[PDB]
Amino acid sequence: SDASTKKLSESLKRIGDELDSNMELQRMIAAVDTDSPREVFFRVAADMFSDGNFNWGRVVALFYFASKLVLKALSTK
Amino acid sequence: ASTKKLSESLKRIGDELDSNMELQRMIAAVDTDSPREVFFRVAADMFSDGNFNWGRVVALFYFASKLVLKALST
Repeated sequence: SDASTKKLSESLKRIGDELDSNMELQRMIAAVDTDSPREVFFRVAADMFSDGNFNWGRVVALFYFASKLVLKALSTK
Repeated sequence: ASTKKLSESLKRIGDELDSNMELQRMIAAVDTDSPREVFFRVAADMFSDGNFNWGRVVALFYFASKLVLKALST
């Protein structure tokens, strides 16, 4: 069990670090300024299906981006 | 960068993850018939180098739900 279990947790580590250090994500988190809230969320979520190529990568990318931004806004208000 | 550019960016970053990890096979090779145990094993192997960050949390929470999903089928 243990070598397969380590491969996975290493991989899980690489994924979180990649998201934490991705500069495109950090750029996008530093520049998004709209008035339509849940609206833009639904917009961005639909394009992730619109091509029919929905996959776990896109889920975690949008969840990370959505929740990082929720916490940064909560940082103030 | 706007809603199309945002969309474009997450799709690209998400397909890079999908094409470069092979995550589903890796979740599959651990003992899915014993989720609590592997989960605690995996959360500790992760947070073992001291570098906790929001990225890893999202990764574990994805894995957790995939794990209980796949647990509910053996």
